[PDB]
Amino acid sequence: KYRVRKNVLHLTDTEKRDFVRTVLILKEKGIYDRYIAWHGAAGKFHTPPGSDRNAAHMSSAFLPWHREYLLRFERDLQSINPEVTLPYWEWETDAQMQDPSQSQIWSADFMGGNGNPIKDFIVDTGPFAAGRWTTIDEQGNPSGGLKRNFGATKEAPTLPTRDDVLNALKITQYDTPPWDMTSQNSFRNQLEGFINGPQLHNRVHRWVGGQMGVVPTAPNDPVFFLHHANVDRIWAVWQIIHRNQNYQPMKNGPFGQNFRDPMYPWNTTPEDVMNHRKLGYVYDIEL
Amino acid sequence: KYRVRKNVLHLTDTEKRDFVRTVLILKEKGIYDRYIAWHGAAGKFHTPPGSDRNAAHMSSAFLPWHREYLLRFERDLQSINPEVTLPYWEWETDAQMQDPSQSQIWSADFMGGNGNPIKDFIVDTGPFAAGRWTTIDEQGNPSGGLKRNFGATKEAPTLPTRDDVLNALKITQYDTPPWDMTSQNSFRNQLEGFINGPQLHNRVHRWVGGQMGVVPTAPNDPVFFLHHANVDRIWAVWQIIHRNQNYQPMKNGPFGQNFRDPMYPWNTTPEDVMNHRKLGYVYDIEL
Ligand SMILES: O=C(c1ccc([N+](=O)[O-])cc1[N+](=O)[O-])N1CCN(Cc2ccc(F)cc2)CC1
Ligand SMILES: [Cu+2]
Ligand SMILES: [Cu+2]
Ligand SMILES: [Cu+2]
Ligand SMILES: [Cu+2]
Repeated sequence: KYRVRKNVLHLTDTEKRDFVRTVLILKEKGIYDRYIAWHGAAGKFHTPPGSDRNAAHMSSAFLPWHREYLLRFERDLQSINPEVTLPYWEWETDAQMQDPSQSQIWSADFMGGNGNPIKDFIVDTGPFAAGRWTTIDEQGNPSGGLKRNFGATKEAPTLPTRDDVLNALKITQYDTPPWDMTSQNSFRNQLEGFINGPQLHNRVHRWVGGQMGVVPTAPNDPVFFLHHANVDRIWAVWQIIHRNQNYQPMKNGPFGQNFRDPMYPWNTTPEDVMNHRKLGYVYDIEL
Repeated sequence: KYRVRKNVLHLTDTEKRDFVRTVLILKEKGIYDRYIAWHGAAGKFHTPPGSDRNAAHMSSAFLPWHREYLLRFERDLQSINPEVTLPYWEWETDAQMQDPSQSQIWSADFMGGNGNPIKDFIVDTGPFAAGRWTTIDEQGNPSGGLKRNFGATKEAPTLPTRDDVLNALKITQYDTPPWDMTSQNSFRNQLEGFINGPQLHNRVHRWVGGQMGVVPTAPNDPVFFLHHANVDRIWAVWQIIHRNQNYQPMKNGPFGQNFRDPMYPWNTTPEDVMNHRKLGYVYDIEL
């Protein structure tokens, strides 16, 4: 509750400079690659084997998994600089624009801009451009740099709207059986974006394009953490609103999806991260 | 120093039966799959990206990684049954036999025998035969059944001998630059088996064949843990003989390979597992 997580647009020049630097330091030390691998490993860990659910996606563990994912990442950031916290990308407001690519987040001093159509949509601006930022493929091998391609998809030509977020907050149940892609009246599945998908979370990924468009390689783009910090923020809001609601399933769900099951690749359970304030951080809007 | 890890041949019928049962329970609960996944994930985590080294193999972290791997596995076993400890397969003694496939470890009450050449070398004996034991492929997706094919390879027609083990114990340096499969005068690289390979560890894998012949799917066969318990024992013996020696490199090696680097996919460092007795276990021969 002492660490404040701010909106990217509400950041100071010095703050944006310290975050980027810290990320570059984590990358240089080899720590950043662990998060790309963790995410890719979880996406291939099905619960149970044979089903389309995995440890991190298309299931109830989606939200607590990524919350633990961000928590570990933020702790690594502060090991370098204790004053640095993980910002979030409030994409629902950027959607109000006719061209979200003009947002301050895509400036050369933070995340960098859109991909270059002359270089197969390779990002050539910002601190994460090809030449300063190395990317790895689905196999853990070097891939030749970051790619982006804003709204060039038919399924996701736009970013999710504030109404879309608000409509998701209307849901009462955290999740519903069979705890997967087809869960109805489920806040989790709604926020993830499979209900008339791609929506919300899934839509943001498809909108950015490049590595962000594919599960095993999405964390290659630093904006991935800013995006999921917003998803985590939206979840935290839901938990505040429906304070009487709790996680599901509590039991009788697939192993790795229940309230007290370890989340691969970790031993962390959804219960351990159910209360974000207990984790030692808070979002600016809560103040 | 209280948990004793015994030789498979020195196990009682009741012991061999309780170990198998505990493994089957871990499989049913979905915990076993986490170890297959952990092992596969580490094999694709290169240190650094681009090199042929990975977090668990072909590098200095090879021995401490698998020790942590076995340690975690053993603790999960005891969560089910506190009387169960991880046995080890003294294959160097089985090599003295005139038919290693007739060893008691391959009996129907423990691991089961060789595969069936009429069923594509599927294993049809023991508690881990097709129909009672499900396996997954390199992608984390379900496969047919456990397979074995003893010494049908030209590179590894035999099991490694005591002479090979002793010769490996003669090495003074734990590891040498460039810390990989080509490292010379290295105990790690020697025990792993890249020196005039396949030898020792690598040879055992290729000798067993089937899933054990391929790294990402090797843990599908329960004998994987018995095999690596012997490897951990040999290392423990080496550490006992060479008590003044330590891990290498201490620093300036690839990230994930140094003495105090976290070993993907965990936060555990080689130092955390450098002393097997401090971990709370001991091998029977140390008594
Ligand atoms: O575009 C989609 C989408 C849309 C529809 C379906 N579907 O119906 O199967 C499946 C997917 N998908 O890729 O999972 N997505 C965008 C990419 N994204 C990858 C991703 C998601 C969450 C992360 F933290 C990291 C990466 C995952 C979801
Ligand atoms: Cu994800
Ligand atoms: Cu995502
Ligand atoms: Cu291994
Ligand atoms: Cu091995």
